[PDB]
Amino acid sequence: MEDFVRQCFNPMIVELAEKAMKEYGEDPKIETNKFAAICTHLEVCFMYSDGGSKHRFEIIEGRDRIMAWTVVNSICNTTGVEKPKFLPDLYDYKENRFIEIGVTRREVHIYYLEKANKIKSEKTHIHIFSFTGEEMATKADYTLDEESRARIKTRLFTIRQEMASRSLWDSFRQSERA
Ligand SMILES: Cc1cn([C@H]2C[C@H](O)[C@@H](COP(=O)(O)O)O2)c(=O)[nH]c1=O
Ligand SMILES: [Mn+2]
Ligand SMILES: [Mn+2]
Repeated sequence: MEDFVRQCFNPMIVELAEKAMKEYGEDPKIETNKFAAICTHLEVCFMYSDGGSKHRFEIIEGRDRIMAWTVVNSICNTTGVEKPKFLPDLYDYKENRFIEIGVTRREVHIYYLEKANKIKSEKTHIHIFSFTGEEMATKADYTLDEESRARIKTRLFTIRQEMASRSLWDSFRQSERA
């Protein structure tokens, strides 16, 4: 699994993921499924941000904490949007709302409710993806065009397929907890 991550994700993504885990006191070489989940999530976030107009999205995930909240607070101050309690993943300039992205090894609906329950904030939009082609977004508003979405969904299947061809999928798939 460690070798899989290092081969399938780019070095920038792998460095951010390694850093995030170490910040929690976890070793990417040991909690290898979490390493892969974090990389996959980061990758999805970057793809989503590249999926509309140039400049449509501000990326929040992947920034250090200080720069993250600088972006968030600056956005809230300039748009008067409500200040979220937790850092979201992106801001959508066109819709004027924060986005929370989830990638799940379980099922799209359960993860959606878990995110909803954490968020509280009425405004932050939630969009969940799975590795089996499903998606789920607040008020069935999927934000991006279906071709952008299809590229994310396809990339996640392609990850799943690679993990399975290395016999990594079964363990990965059962590693996410409520
Ligand atoms: C906020 C947070 C996320 N994560 C992981 C869970 C997900 O795989 C990934 C992204 O989280 P997010 O979906 O809340 O943006 O980071 C942690 O391990 N610890 C944390 O404190
Ligand atoms: Mn995040
Ligand atoms: Mn997220």
